[PDB]
Parts: sequence; C-alpha cells; structure tokens
Amino acid sequence: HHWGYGKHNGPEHWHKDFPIAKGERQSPVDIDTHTAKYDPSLKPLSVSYDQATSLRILNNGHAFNVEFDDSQDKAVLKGGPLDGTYRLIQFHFHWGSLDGQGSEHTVDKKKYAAELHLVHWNTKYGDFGKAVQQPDGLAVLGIFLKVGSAKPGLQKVVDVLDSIKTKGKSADFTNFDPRGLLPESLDYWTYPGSLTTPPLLECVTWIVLKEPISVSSEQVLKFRKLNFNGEGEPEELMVDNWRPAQPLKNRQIKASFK
Ligand SMILES: [Zn+2]
Repeated sequence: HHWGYGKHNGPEHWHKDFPIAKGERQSPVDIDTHTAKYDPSLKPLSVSYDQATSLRILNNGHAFNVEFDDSQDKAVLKGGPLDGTYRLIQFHFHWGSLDGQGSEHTVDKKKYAAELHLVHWNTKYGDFGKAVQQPDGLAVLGIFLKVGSAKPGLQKVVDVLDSIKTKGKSADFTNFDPRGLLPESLDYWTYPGSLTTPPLLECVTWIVLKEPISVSSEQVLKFRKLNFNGEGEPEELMVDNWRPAQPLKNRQIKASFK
C-alpha cells in the first residue's frame, strides 16, 4: 500500500505516512497574481546549462526523470532569490488525463496541461541527500506547458518514452540539452515551499516562470501512454500525477516583474 495518485493512496491520504503533508510550507500553491509582491531587489536568474551532461531516463512509477551528472558544477542555477550555486540533478513532469489539468501550480486558479520541474541542489551541502534536510537545500524551476505548437526540443524525450513504459525501466539518455525546454523570458514568481511528492520535505525555494512553453497535443498524448505499474502487472495509465494546491498560510509570493 505505497503512496500514489489513486482513490485509495492519493494525495489526500499522504499525511497518514508523512505528517508534514499538513505542514506550514507545503507545495504547490495557487499563485494570485494580484496579491504577489514585486520585489525589485530580486536579481535576474542565471541559468548556465551549456555544459549539462544528461545520463539516463527512467520511469520511477510516479513520473519519468531525466538525470544529469551532478559530480561537478556543469549545469547550474544561480541568482534570483538564491544565495550560492545549485546544481541540476534531474527534471521531470506532472501531467493530466485531459488538457485542462495537469499542472501543480496554478495561476489565478488556471491549470495548465503539464508542469516541468528542473530540480537543483545547493552545492554547499555536498550531496542531494544532505541538501533535502535543509530549508535552502533545493531550488526547483517550474515551467508550465500549454497545448498548441510543438516544442522541437522536447521531441527527443517523447521518442524514448516507449522504451521506459513501465515502472523501473531505464534507458541511456545522453547529449540532451535542457536549454531547448526554456521559455523566452525568465521572469518568475518565487516562494518557499516543499517537495510535491513524499517525503514532502520543506527544503525548496520555488522559482516558477511566468511564461509557459507550448507543446503539441501529440507530444502530451505520448506522456499519457506511460504506466504507473511494472511489467506486466495490470495496466494503469500514468496520468494525473499532480498534487492539488495547498494552503499558502503565512507566506508571501514575490514577483521579479511588475
Ligand atoms: Zn515535480
């Protein structure tokens, strides 16, 4: 009876095994664009992904992760609300069974078709496992996906998904360039929050970009063909792997832009 996204193990159950689910700095949240405060003290984000080394793609039974080599400062995020250098370790997505839902973060209650998370950890803690125990240990870049035109830079990801259909499968995935997933503008909202899957630790500085990227109906259809289950256990399509919005409680969302 492991956690997941179904009727009987889904987000409304998670608190029984992970009491921090009802904590004071849980994610995701709804971003109220009229209540977000412009903070002109926020620096622009610095994304240096020109030396990124992707290694592998895998289906971990709740999403697919593309993993990067994080043994040196090769793909890093700096600037913005962050002190220090945060290394990219993996990215993944959350998506829906239909185009009108899928994202974790919402903007004035609007859901997008999917949400990309680029996960980075604070190099001062030395590894990822130590970073998740600290309040400033991780920085996640969140990017919304809407359905429209195809994103060429995602097609390489879509094409290998057939080879990792079921839980526990992996495949070599070298020379993928994550710069092909970024929108044009780097304006962002930021707030302190949590992992959105168990263990839901409150170690994340969230940076959510204002500008969505567009993907095609056909691209996102291919995400929906993946499986939560292992080979060949009964087929359960990996859809709606998103956590609903949580109470903002005592936090302020800040914007880098007016
Ligand atoms: Zn995520």
